[PDB]
Amino acid sequence: MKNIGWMLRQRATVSPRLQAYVEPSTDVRMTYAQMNALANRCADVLTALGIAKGDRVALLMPNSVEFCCLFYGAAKLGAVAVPINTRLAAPEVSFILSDSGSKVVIYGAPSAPVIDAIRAQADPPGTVTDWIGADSLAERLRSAAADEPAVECGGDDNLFIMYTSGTTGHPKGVVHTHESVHSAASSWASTIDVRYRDRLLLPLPMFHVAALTTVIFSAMRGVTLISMPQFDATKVWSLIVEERVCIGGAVPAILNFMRQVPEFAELDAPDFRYFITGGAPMPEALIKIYAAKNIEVVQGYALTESCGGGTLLLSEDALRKAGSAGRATMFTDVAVRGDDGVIREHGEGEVVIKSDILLKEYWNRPEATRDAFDNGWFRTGDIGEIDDEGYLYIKDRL
Ligand SMILES: CCCCCCCCCCC[C@@H](O)NS(=O)(=O)OC[C@H]1O[C@@H](n2cnc3c(N)ncnc32)[C@H](O)[C@@H]1O
Repeated sequence: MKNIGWMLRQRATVSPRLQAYVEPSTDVRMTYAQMNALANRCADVLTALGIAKGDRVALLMPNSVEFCCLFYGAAKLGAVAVPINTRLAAPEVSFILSDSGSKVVIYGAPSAPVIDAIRAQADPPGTVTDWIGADSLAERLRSAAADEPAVECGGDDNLFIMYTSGTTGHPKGVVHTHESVHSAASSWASTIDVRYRDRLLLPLPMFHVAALTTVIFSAMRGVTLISMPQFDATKVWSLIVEERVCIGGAVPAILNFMRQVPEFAELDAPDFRYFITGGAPMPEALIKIYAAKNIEVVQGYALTESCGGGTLLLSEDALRKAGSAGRATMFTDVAVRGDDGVIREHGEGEVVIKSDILLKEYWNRPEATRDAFDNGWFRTGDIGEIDDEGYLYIKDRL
């Protein structure tokens, strides 16, 4: 069986001295050997905190090496990580904590006021036994052992619970296993043009499924993650050039706001090849602007339930199929479910997905889980059309 945590170790075996995590703003630089060593300390810390295989560990903190190492460490233990959106208010964070039955919460200094509010409320999440802030994590990690854990786990064992974007009415925990995450990161590494030793810019919050899949897929391919904790458009370009970024993740808005700053006018980053985007189509204009600087753009379509995987639109078809979500990526099949309940490869209907990247279930939501599955196919709830060329077009929501 595959184990996301073991994979980090294996990467540290293959490329021990390869730069794995680069964070300028904080001057935090680490090789894969060091990152894997930090995860082991993280695993030791969690164990002493009473975390056992299956147990949930909440992570409320800014992007950081600690975040990645904590879930990687959790992965080696068979524990389940619950990364939480840091823009969330106390009552919502509290909801996620009790719904997930998290027993340990690791939080950053910026989230202290949120953790304090929850702890002062009437009826705080009963399952939480420890609230570990930045200071305590530092203290604990310092006396932590760096030994490699020895726990047979992985495969279909839970690894993460990602709660569906804020609200739409039904906030649910999306549970992914080592296999579904492995398959997703595998899908990405096999679909987009990623290369060993490439340097990739991650400006997205690490609680986001796409971002999570990015740090994991980076370890799998042996990519140097370039971290920009809090996106800042006044520094993003110099980071791209000074750190010799080859690939960058972003949303259409960011890119449109980025080709505006002064630094853009005469940008000269030889190493930078393309941006990956999703969540909204890319305006033919915004594309051409970037095509100008010889910068390519790949656009994808995915959900939390698909672990950030799904369809993708290669640059070459950006204008030819502008307004399209692309085609199915490696290791994943996409089609449409009619009103007759019949699934077809072409035509309009509800976009359905069949791949190993799919969630195991909705955390403690039996009915929702069974209603999202139809003979192996996951119903996205999105209406769309697939043309004879096999390109997907996202319409309204079912
Ligand atoms: C192999 C590499 C794959 C790279 C995939 C990058 C995906 C970036 C977006 C991730 C979205 C994922 O996080 N799910 S979600 O919780 O954010 O929301 C999912 C919903 O967002 C919408 N929705 C996502 N992408 C789109 C879209 N490209 N075009 C119209 N709509 C969309 C659609 O309603 C979908 O059901």
